[PDB]
Amino acid sequence: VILTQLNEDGTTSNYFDKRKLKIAPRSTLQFKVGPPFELVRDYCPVVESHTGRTLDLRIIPRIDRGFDHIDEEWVGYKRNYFTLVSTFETANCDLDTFLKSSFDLLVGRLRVQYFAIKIKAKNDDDDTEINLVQHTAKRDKGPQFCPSVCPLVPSPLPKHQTIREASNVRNITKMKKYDSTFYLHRDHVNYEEYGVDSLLFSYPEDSIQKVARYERVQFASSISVKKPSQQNKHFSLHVILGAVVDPDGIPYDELALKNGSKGMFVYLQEMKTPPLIIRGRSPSNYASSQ
DNA sequence: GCGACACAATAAC
DNA sequence: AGTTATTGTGTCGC
Repeated sequence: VILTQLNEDGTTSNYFDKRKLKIAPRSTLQFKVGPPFELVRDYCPVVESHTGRTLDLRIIPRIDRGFDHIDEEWVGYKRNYFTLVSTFETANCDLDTFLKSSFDLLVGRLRVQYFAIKIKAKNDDDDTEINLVQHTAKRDKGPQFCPSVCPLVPSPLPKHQTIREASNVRNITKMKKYDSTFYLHRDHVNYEEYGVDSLLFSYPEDSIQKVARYERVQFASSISVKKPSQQNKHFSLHVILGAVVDPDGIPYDELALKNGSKGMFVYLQEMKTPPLIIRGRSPSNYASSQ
């Protein structure tokens, strides 16, 4: 009924089929590590301004809620939240040096303003994009939005337990204790240590995330989860690391920039999950039906 | 099959 | 040692 796997940090992931077993909404059993991600490809090279050294980049993503491993499939529920977190790392550059440096795209050099992550959902069989929606904790009593592009600086990915612990914090004292895990406050650095051209100072806002945390995410309510044959559709979640540049023939999305003008999110690397099954609202997907 | 509202279990405090 | 928050899901009604 419950299959248990040990996570990297010693917590457990407890996989169960909601067709057979109903567990409380806030049970720790709802938190579990989802499918592993795989490299799709690398795109535009990034080099340091003077040294010319190529920046080695790696997305570090994890799903922490919403997916179960059931008979060799990864299964989510349309009605329910998932959590997808990601950082990135730069194997050949420590953070403190990285923030003081400047970087160009090798396309022919475009200056990188900042690094960012976005997520997408796709039909894994035909590459069609599928809309994602997010809620606040207030859900229907608050706004709905689509996942946004998240400026980030490189950081290790927090342990599964840390994401759990930080999922619904309001208390100021606890917020302070997790602050350094999730944010860099540029307004707190010594500005005298940085050149005008430094990467840190081309980030759009003073509060800079170290971790992209997409919580309370769902596939759009209008998604069809079955093919016409009644076979399950296969979906995939994608994480894309990009460099944002000033647009003043390679893969990129347009981006509503800080100063209002046109911006360019130039793809650097992309990872995705293996195929995912999503169970719809049908009564037969729930243990209540039995 | 979807938007909306309802209920209720365990976290958060 | 209480109250309020969050979220899986039951149900309504079109």
